[PDB]
Amino acid sequence: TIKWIDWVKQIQSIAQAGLTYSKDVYDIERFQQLRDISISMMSHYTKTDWEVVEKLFASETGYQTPKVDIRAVVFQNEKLLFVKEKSDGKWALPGGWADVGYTPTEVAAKEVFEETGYEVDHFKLLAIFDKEKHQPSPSATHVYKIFIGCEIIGGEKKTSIETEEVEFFGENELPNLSIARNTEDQIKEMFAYMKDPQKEKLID
Amino acid sequence: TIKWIDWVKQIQSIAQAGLTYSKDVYDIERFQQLRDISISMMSHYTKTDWEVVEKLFASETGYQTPKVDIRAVVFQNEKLLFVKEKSDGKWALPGGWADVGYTPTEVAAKEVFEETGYEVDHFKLLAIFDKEKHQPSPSATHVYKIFIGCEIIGGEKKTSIETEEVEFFGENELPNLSIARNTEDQIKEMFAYMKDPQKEKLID
Ligand SMILES: [Gd+3]
Ligand SMILES: [Gd+3]
Ligand SMILES: [Gd+3]
Repeated sequence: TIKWIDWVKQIQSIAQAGLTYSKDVYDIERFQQLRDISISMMSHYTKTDWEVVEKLFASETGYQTPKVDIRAVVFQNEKLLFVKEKSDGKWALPGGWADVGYTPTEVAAKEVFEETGYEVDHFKLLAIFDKEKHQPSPSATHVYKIFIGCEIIGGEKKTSIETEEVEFFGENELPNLSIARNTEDQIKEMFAYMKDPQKEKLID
Repeated sequence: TIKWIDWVKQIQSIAQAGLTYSKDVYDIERFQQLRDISISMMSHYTKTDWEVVEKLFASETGYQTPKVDIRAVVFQNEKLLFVKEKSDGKWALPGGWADVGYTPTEVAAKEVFEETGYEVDHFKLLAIFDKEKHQPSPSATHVYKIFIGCEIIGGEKKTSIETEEVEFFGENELPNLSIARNTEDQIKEMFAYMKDPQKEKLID
């Protein structure tokens, strides 16, 4: 069983919350002890160095919420824009982690420019999917995925020698998907939005 | 040797002291959470250890994104559901930070219930606002604010311990708004979603 992952995540989150909001020196202290126990459990049951765990799992200030992933949904002539990335050799919509300081649409703009060379605007909110519901894997965190539609208003598509790396793909010729970044049904949903742009915008 | 046993004992031992001693309702709610979980972990078989999940942190870098706030938009008879927390005697839609382990709609449901006693369903994605763009509050915290409409289907009007008053207000009679949790303009746009259910979703 790996139910423990969720329990430990909950414990740390509540300890993190306590440390942010408690104003009582003795309870703040209790929360801190509680945070350290959670690091120790995590460190032991993943076989990961304590300080590494503290960094990656318990170094955040303020209340703990899921993290934000942005995916940009760009159509040219009925085909959807994908990028293949280093690790997988598998294809994903342009996007990534949402940066502090940047609005959801700004992250979408930056990631499209960076990953594809295209310049985008006229943004549409299309869906928010829960990562843990749609592409589950044992994970220390929890991820919300915002899909934002964009129109190409400029720039130009990246070029790549000997490797295909940025293409548009049609509904019946989808490439090998990076499931962690987008599931098949998530992609399908964007085509359903394509064929009927006024439909229910999905939220998990 | 099975190390999870004594870690869970400490968690309960500490959370037990926490809820015996603390006179802060928020801290109390946190320690009761921690007591529940430890109990839920205790009830498992005490001779079995947890599956080790190595490389749980192999993929992750500790990357930080903006936090997530969820606001529920609930209309009864053309009036919008507001909640008054004590601190400042000010009014906000049911909502709050999203928690690890919950989908966005699960958050909205959970906070409506806790704060008001109502059961909601029939979720509809309305808007994602960037917090820094609408209600700059001197803290450093970057927050994405998801507005999710939904409908009462059951429950009971129940005033909790964190909440002084639960009331619905029409567009021309808005209470003194907690600007931090919701601006007057965001409230206005929510009313425009009611008038026109095909209004374009706002996204910063
Ligand atoms: Gd990327
Ligand atoms: Gd509460
Ligand atoms: Gd609240």
